[PDB]
Amino acid sequence: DLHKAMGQFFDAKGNIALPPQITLAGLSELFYQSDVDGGDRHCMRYWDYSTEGGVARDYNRREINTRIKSVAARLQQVAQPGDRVAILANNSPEYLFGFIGALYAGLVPVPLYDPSEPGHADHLTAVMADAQPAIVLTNNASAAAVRRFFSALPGAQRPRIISIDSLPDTLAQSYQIPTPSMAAAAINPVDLPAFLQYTSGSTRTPAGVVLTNRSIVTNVLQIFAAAQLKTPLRLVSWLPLHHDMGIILAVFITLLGLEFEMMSPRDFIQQPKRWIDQLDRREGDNAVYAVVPNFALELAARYATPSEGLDLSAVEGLIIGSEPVTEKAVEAFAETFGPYGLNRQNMRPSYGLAEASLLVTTPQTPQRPVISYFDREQLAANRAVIVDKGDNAVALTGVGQVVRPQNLVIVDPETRTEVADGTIGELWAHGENMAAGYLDRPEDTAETFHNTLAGRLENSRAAGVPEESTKWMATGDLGVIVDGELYITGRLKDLVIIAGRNHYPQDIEYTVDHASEHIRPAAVAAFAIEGDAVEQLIILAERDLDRDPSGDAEAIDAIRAAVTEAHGVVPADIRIVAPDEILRSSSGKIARRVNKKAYQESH
Ligand SMILES: Nc1ncnc2c1ncn2[C@@H]1O[C@H](COP(=O)(O)OP(=O)(O)NP(=O)(O)O)[C@@H](O)[C@H]1O
Ligand SMILES: CCCCCCCCCCCCCC(=O)O
Ligand SMILES: [Mg+2]
Repeated sequence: DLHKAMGQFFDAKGNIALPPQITLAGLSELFYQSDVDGGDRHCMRYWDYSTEGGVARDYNRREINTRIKSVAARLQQVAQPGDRVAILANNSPEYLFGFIGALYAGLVPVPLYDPSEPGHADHLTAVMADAQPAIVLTNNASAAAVRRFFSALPGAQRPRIISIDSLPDTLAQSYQIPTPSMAAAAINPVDLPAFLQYTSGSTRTPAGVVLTNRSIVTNVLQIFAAAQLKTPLRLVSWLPLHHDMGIILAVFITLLGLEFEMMSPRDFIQQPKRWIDQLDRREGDNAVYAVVPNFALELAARYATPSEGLDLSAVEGLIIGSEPVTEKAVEAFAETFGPYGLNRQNMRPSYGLAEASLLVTTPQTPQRPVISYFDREQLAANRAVIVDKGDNAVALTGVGQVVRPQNLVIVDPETRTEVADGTIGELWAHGENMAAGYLDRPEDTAETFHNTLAGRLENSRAAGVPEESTKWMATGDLGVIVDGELYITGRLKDLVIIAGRNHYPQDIEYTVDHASEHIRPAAVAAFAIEGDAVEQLIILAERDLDRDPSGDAEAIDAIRAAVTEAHGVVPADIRIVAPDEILRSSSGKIARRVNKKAYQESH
């Protein structure tokens, strides 16, 4: 019984109490051992699309557990609890067996990517120099790429490379449960590092978010209690496992023994119908869940055209997040798939970040998905005033409520004081899901994780937190709470501020998209760069798939006029490029800061 199992850690007041000895792996094994009679239950289906039709690999409860313990036992022949180990593989069952197997051995995994995928050499080099793992877990498909990545080092300095699907299951029988130290010094197991999450999309040197057993276990409990899950369920995901959103979701589902169906982002992008087909109702189905970034809604709405017989009525939650969720994308999806059983009320925009482990807010009322319209001028002055659709209005999507126990406060970053609901500020979070810091980065850790709330409102969203706490996490994200609902406006650092007015890229990007059918839907990056004595607005946009460069001139003129009229700024530059030329993350989403850097290095 899952719901009781997860409730054992809550108290009457809704507070979480974790025993000092609990770890992520200990929780996983506790649930597995309680799942008497569950060993033969189907738990994971992996789609290999080396061929176009694809071949499924299936694993039941027992097989997953055995693979995990085989990995752990092998690690215990060559390493100690606390050692770091990089995971360098494509999305695959081995990726998960390696990550969780490291946890079982008390090692600290570092989820990374297949190094043969382009665009990671600098990143991987920096991560390896930062975390310095002596061991790499990989699979047979990726092992050559891994061996080559390290071929410029002295052989004696290369990490040991372990290919998980070369390990026999006879290893599992020698796995040993790590025992806690008795010392004096001793950090409790629950407070030890669980894994290191290096995020992507930034041009700066990678920083390792240190997630502890406490961090993750707390967020797993917060997620479970807030998501109002219908069990049993299956979760469909193609998210990259080296992304915060991908790996925690897969681990959440695996630790609870629920059903998980996985492919790689490239499989979705090349044939989005594969994803819609996976959400289609199957005979055994009870509840189906999915988690995607915003752009995927537009891609599927256009390119996963539905057939007679498609039945999406089993989809109980379509979580959308990791980037601004747009009205345009939500409605295109709802309109395309609503006639085939997709309940619009089950679209659930949500917000989080690695520094909070995974999830900060998600809809916890029936009022979702929320779309609200705000006066653009007031918004540019940090005030949210609800207006009627389509009269100088900015459409923003509600991402729900904080997942307790946890506080979410809107804070003036200049004065570090709470602001009233309806006032735009920086989101600050407080709770035991927060990460411990950035690995070996004391000042960056202090800036992001060790903030003090200098002042609060009479009715404070910080209620329950000691007034002197120095543990507020400043997200770097701007937003506002209106009528109890959180809205994300943009990243603080990437605000477009021109002549004393704040402009939000997502707002500008809608104007650009809407300004001409020459532009590929949702394929716009708007950002500011420093000019002579002011900030310049730069706009990059791909022309749609069927369009010729001869239409660029017209689209540019139309984009310029539309943006000037709606926002009162004449773009300094409007560049139109070919489809897929705008740089994107491994998940497929536009990587704005990476594009901005590339533009500056071309001037
Ligand atoms: N629903 C959302 N709406 C708008 N933005 C979101 C949403 N969900 C996540 N984000 C943004 O994604 C961020 C969290 O992404 P994360 O996976 O932690 O790495 P990252 O911030 O993109 N890269 P880095 O600069 O290295 O930290 C938040 O801080 C938001 O900026
Ligand atoms: C069974 C599925 C329910 C799980 C819902 C929690 C997932 C929410 C994802 C939030 C994404 C933002 C994280 C990020 O961008 O780093
Ligand atoms: Mg960040």
